[PDB]
Amino acid sequence: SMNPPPPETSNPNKPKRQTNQLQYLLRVVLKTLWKHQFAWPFQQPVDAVKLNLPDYYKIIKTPMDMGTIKKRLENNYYWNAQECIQDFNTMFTNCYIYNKPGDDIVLMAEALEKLFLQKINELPTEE
Repeated sequence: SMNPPPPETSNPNKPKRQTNQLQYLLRVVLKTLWKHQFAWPFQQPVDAVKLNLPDYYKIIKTPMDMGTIKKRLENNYYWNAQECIQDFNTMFTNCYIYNKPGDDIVLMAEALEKLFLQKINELPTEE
């Protein structure tokens, strides 16, 4: 079965802001997770064809991944930090919902989520 259109990363109808929290989400949060040895399954939208997951998009209706988040941050898609934090949490939750609890990919998400939670705990105050 086919992949859906990816989540949007560009929309001139959507109002945008550049804020110090969003800057931190790129410079600290995304960068920390992206360079991790376990980042690779999360660096692009789930490719149900390549990965032979024909039911993935039957089950997962709000897909999200760090490639999309990276584009949203680099291309100033967000208004606030909570939108971006929600995207990360959607990505993790999708992984835990779709995959079996003993899968390596769940351990990988868990390790990335541990770092995410630490960095979000230190989210800078709004300027």
